[PDB]
Amino acid sequence: TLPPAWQPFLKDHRISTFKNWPFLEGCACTPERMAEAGFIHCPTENEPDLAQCFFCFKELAGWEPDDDPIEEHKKHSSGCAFLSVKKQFEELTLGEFLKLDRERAKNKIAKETNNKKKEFEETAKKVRRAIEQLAAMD
Amino acid sequence: TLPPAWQPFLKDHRISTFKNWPFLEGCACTPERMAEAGFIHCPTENEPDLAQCFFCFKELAGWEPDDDPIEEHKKHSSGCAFLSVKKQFEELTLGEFLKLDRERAKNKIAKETNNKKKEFEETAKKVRRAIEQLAAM
Ligand SMILES: [Zn+2]
Ligand SMILES: [Zn+2]
Repeated sequence: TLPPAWQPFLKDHRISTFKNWPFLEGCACTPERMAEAGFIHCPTENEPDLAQCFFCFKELAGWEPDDDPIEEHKKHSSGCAFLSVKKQFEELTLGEFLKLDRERAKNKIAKETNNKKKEFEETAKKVRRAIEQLAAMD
Repeated sequence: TLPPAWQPFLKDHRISTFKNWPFLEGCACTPERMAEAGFIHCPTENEPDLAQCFFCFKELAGWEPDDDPIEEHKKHSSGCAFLSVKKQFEELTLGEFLKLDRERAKNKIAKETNNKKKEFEETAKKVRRAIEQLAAM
């Protein structure tokens, strides 16, 4: 078997992350198809259909039965390298594989960074408003 | 950033295991050379030059400066699959790699087994002698 950190590169693992996925036989966005497109299922109490690309970290919910996950991935995250990987996992060279895993580690940092920015800016607006209000109480 | 279990497949890791190795520049069995041939350094108080193939688990000590580790590996463990791997690590496919790692896992078991056999036979010798000594009476 393989290290936990790398399991998501495996289609079978990705599929196994969907336990109560609602869209099964009859639907375009099945687990096989969500997984082939790179998604993991990471449902919340608030969004029980939330999926994430394991590679670029894009999150999507609001899935409908006729939705094609490849098309949707390609719409919301056109830059994602995974969409270029033509080869099956075992046909990859370790060099190719390690190269992918560095891009994924960069994409993860970028996601954490872009989050911290947003939270920072929300905080900064509160503090600015609070000080503005006090200068005004005048 | 690779899993501890798999590091020994990397030449630079293998070299790093040689800290107190006596045969350095000028010698045929340097760390670069020991490492290229598959060896890790696993010295004991009793055998400070003990080296082991990471892949087939063969152990060798009694190293001399003109010794070529590939030639020694071939001589004592001719069956070892690692001696066939012509490609650099990164040029391997994951399939090829996973295939190698299963063979290594089998080799390890076989060695644990060949150890347990030897310990068993040593214990049996002791018991035999003990019964012999008493029966002399
Ligand atoms: Zn993606
Ligand atoms: Zn060997």
